[PDB]
Amino acid sequence: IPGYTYGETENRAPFNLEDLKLLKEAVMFTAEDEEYIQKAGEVLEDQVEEILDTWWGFVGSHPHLLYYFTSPDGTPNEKYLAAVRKRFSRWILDTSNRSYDQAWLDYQYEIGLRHHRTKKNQTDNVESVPNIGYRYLVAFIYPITATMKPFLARKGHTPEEVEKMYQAWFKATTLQVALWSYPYVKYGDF
Amino acid sequence: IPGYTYGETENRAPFNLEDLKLLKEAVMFTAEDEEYIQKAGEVLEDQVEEILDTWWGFVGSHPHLLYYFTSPDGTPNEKYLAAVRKRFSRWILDTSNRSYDQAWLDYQYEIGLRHHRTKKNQTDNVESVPNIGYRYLVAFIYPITATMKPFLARKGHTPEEVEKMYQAWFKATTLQVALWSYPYVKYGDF
Ligand code: HEM
Ligand code: HEM
Repeated sequence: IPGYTYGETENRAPFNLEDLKLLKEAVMFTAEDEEYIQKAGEVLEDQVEEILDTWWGFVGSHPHLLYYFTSPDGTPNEKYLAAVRKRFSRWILDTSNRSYDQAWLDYQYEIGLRHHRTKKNQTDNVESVPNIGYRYLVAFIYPITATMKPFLARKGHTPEEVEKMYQAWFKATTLQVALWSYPYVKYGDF
Repeated sequence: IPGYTYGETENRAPFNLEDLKLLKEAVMFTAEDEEYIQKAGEVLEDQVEEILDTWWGFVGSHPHLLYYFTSPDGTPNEKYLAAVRKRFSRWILDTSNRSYDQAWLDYQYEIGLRHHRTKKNQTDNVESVPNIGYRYLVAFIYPITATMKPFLARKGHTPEEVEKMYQAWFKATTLQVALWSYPYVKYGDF
């Protein structure tokens, strides 16, 4: 999966493992979500594609958001989308799967720098808009959560377990955006 | 309510009313939440204090978060807390109440600058830590949402209406943090 370089980013993350523990805490994330994030894997596992299709009907629907995949000529760069949709999809599983260790942190850095201007458009060697305004990375916490939910309601679990999955998911999407802001914030204020 | 200066901040917000409309959109916020945020008012209205008590048992519980109300001598500045807890509480209603107009935006700026170093500790003329790391303002989206919820389940409404209230609430807490990041982000990346 091209550009997907979890493990080998190898520039080193400006946040550490105490930083994470304390952010887990800000976000109410325990070991009790640890289990229940994993269980959302074996659930959302086989539906990834149908998920992407509901995702991309949100993005594709909104010109000022589709904006962010566009070539200078103001059309969607179709190469830029097929590529991301591969890595984004590996996100979903990674999230449910990787233990949140040093490696993990270094990609949470990576993935944030890719949204930023620092590394945007460089993974897929494409020419598009130079920065995604952080304001939207915060906003997508809502639609990355809400819309995952109907899909947790599926693989035949007890609605309580669905809640616990939902919530974990909400907690980890937030955690992630939270970290992503690193390259965005004025040095010293993160 | 001292320092509470909604309406008269009177420095002018670097985001506008198109910016808001488009962020509403990123956050799935429609006129259908408009109603249902209001209805959460007449619900959460009488329980504000019991809410603050569940809030402050989260904050009070966590030294690295209580951190942010502390005097230099590393104790909680009790004046700094009683004061904020008044304005924070006016937040809850404001949120349910104010139409999201120009005025509103200018306080969403205000309230973000107060978290920042730009205006932190100046409202209540107190001496405490100079900046709250943005990373935590993103993290508190989770606990500002989740924990509001049991309180929506109260004033005797049909669980569907409770969901619609919850969700609206989740959407508006996010919207707000999203904007708050303005003074935090490197000029040009918001
Ligand atoms: C919580 C919010 C978001 C999440 C969880 C998320 C998740 C992801 C992931 C996992 C990737 C692939 C990164 C990689 O594997 O290398 C990605 C890429 C991308 N997403 Fe996001 N994303 C979010 C916000 C946004 C927003 C708000 C937009 C605006 C349209 C956006 C547009 C893009 C773009 C342009 C890329 C490719 C960046 C590049 O490498 O040039 N994303 N996202
Ligand atoms: C979604 C997250 C948050 C929300 C919704 C929120 C809401 C509020 C509101 C409404 C106020 C009063 C502002 C005013 O009326 O002037 C306030 C003040 C304050 N909160 Fe937050 N807040 C959040 C994050 C945080 C975090 C993560 C901390 C860390 C402990 C924190 C600590 C404080 C402090 C120190 C003040 C007073 C700032 C000053 O004027 O010096 N807040 N918050």
